[PDB]
Amino acid sequence: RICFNHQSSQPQTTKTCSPGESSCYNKQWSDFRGTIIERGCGCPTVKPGIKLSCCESEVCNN
Repeated sequence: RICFNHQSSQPQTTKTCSPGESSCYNKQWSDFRGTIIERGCGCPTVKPGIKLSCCESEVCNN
């Protein structure tokens, strides 16, 4: 599995996930700084007030 791992609108970067990892994630939240979009490997645990979208296909978390 290969996922995008860049933040919000910075230039696109990818990451090779560790063996057996099948998902990619896209997290989104706002803080005092702005609207943040985090991307990477896996499907992390759902935490209050943060939007989480998980997908299982190559570079699916744009």
